[PDB]
Amino acid sequence: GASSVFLFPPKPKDTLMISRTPEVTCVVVDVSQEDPEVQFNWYVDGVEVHNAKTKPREEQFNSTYRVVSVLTVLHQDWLNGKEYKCKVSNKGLPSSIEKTISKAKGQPREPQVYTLPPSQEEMTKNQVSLTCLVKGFYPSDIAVEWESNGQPENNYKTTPPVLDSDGSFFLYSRLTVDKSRWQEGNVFSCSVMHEALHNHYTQKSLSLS
Amino acid sequence: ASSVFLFPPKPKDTLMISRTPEVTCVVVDVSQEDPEVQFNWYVDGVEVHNAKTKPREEQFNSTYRVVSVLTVLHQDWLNGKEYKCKVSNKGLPSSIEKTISKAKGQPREPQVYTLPPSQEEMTKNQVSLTCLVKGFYPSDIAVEWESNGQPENNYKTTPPVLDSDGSFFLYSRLTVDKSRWQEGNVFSCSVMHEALHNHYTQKSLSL
Ligand SMILES: *[C@@H]1O[C@H](CO[C@@H]2O[C@@H](C)[C@@H](O)[C@@H](O)[C@@H]2O)[C@@H](O[C@@H]2O[C@H](CO)[C@@H](O[C@@H]3O[C@H](CO[C@H]4O[C@H](CO)[C@@H](O)[C@H](O)[C@@H]4O[C@@H]4O[C@H](CO)[C@@H](O[C@@H]5O[C@H](CO)[C@H](O)[C@H](O)[C@H]5O)[C@H](O)[C@H]4NC(C)=O)[C@@H](O)[C@H](O[C@H]4O[C@H](CO)[C@@H](O)[C@H](O)[C@@H]4O[C@@H]4O[C@H](CO)[C@@H](O)[C@H](O)[C@H]4NC(C)=O)[C@@H]3O)[C@H](O)[C@H]2NC(C)=O)[C@H](O)[C@H]1NC(C)=O
Ligand SMILES: *[C@@H]1O[C@H](CO[C@@H]2O[C@@H](C)[C@@H](O)[C@@H](O)[C@@H]2O)[C@@H](O[C@@H]2O[C@H](CO)[C@@H](O[C@@H]3O[C@H](CO[C@H]4O[C@H](CO)[C@@H](O)[C@H](O)[C@@H]4O[C@@H]4O[C@H](CO)[C@@H](O[C@@H]5O[C@H](CO)[C@H](O)[C@H](O)[C@H]5O)[C@H](O)[C@H]4NC(C)=O)[C@@H](O)[C@H](O[C@H]4O[C@H](CO)[C@@H](O)[C@H](O)[C@@H]4O[C@@H]4O[C@H](CO)[C@@H](O)[C@H](O)[C@H]4NC(C)=O)[C@@H]3O)[C@H](O)[C@H]2NC(C)=O)[C@H](O)[C@H]1NC(C)=O
Repeated sequence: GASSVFLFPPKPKDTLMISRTPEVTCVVVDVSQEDPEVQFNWYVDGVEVHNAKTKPREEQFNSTYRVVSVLTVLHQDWLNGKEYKCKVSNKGLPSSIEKTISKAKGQPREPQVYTLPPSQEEMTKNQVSLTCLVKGFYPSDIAVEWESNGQPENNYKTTPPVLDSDGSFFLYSRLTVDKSRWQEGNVFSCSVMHEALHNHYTQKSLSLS
Repeated sequence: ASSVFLFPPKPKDTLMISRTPEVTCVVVDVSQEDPEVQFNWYVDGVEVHNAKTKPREEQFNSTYRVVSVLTVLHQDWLNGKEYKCKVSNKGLPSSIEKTISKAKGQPREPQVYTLPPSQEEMTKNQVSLTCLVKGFYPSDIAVEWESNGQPENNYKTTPPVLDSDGSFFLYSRLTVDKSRWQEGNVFSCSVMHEALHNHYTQKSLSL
């Protein structure tokens, strides 16, 4: 049953800051009530590690169980491309299913980050859009946030990365703000976190001309 | 089971009275010895027989693929009728059904804005012209670029992204030589969507 194990990477922001906790997550679905205990062995570059935390089976609303195992990884190990392998078995049975994941391969490329004010036509509205164009980046793992006056501005949404013709990625993030706050000269800033940035972070600010 | 896919009509087809929208049922991983793949088609549960099915074509992995196309009425798709494909093999009992319809909900008009390149990008040989399309529902949309009446090809568009208010937005990025932008050429983003007048709007961008 190999189409029922899924292995997920850490969130981009978690791998870029050593104070955060990046985790690789091995999920087993379609677990039967007649299945003996689900068991996990984890390996980093083929060497077994023992710090994973496995949660008890959780029943889903389709008469199956789901079992999750979570492994904390060393930021540097993930970014250096180490391979993470989850081996799933049932207690007292011999067979197993194995899944592997690692960061995408290829030379990392630094994102270029541009901020764009609202279209003049949008200035007629009650709220305006501030746009952050992030391009030229590789791999696609990236985090984008906005702030103003120290505080996180959370009325924003960000597109998934999109693959460009030269093999790098781009995306846009759109922050929506009251026109009054923009008209008043408030400074807004787009922060971007990516492994190929110096100190893994950059920011670009934008305010009324 | 996972080997059948059912695709919606193209955004432009449902929106132009001159075009013909259709839904497309596709079956893959069809073994060489498999009996004839058959299709039954239903519109809101009612069987229809006007579909047109194409014979099995081999793929690089030595499996086969079969395709059935059903023409749909514009109003049927736009009114939210459900299209069901039922795939089976001649003389065998099982069947696999897939259904598709337009997302339900009050349609909402796309607000379309064009943005010039960032001043910081102006130092490069090529620059980015941006078209923001937001506030639209459902997500079916077509976005194109032109200059001086003529289609431009060097652009990429993000998929529609679900916004916190339940509508969608996207961005389209047209890459042009710095010299063409500085020459004062006029660029235009065009958007087709059901909640636009004439189903079409165009916004210009120039220096
Ligand atoms: C019974 O129910 C269960 C449970 O479902 C739930 O309950 C039922 C009752 C319904 O209510 C249902 O709606 C509920 O969701 C069913 O279980 C599901 O089983 C299917 C398979 O049958 C699984 O399908 C895969 O989904 C993957 C994506 O999963 C994520 O996204 C969906 C939403 O889009 C979420 O619902 C999932 O939970 C996953 O969400 C992610 O979860 C991660 C782990 O927790 C999160 O990461 C962690 O997050 C924490 C913070 O929270 C930390 O940050 C950690 O550091 C971090 O690790 C992550 O953030 C979160 N994301 C989101 C967006 O929420 C698909 O990737 C996968 O597709 C692959 O495989 C397909 C083949 O099946 C193939 O078609 C795809 O192309 C893709 O193939 C892969 O492609 C890549 C490259 O393209 C290759 O490299 C791969 O090799 C290749 N793999 C292949 C080919 O195998 C599947 O579609 C589904 O995930 C699972 N749901 C849950 C909740 O577990 C079950 O099926 C039901 N049984 C029945 C009906 O019989
Ligand atoms: C053997 O080979 C064959 C052939 O593949 C080719 O050869 C091999 C060797 C490879 O090199 C391969 O790269 C080659 O392409 C393999 O066949 C493939 O099989 C996989 C499954 O394993 C199929 O994957 C699904 O793809 C869906 C999208 O497919 C489209 O987009 C891809 C681009 O990546 C194209 O390749 C496809 O052709 C599809 O393209 C679309 O085609 C439509 C009709 O042909 C077009 O619409 C029509 O267009 C015409 C134009 O002439 C008219 O305008 C008509 O009016 C119009 O209707 C359409 O434009 C076109 N799109 C584009 C972009 O061009 C995925 O959607 C799908 O994912 C879903 O399903 C997964 C499993 O069920 C699931 O895990 C996913 O999460 C996802 O789930 C769905 O999600 C949506 C929303 O996200 C929900 O709405 C659904 O409910 C939900 N379903 C669920 C949950 O069940 C699949 O990943 C692949 O399409 C197929 N290729 C081809 C060419 O058919 C075969 O697998 C090989 N065998 C092996 C390896 O063993």
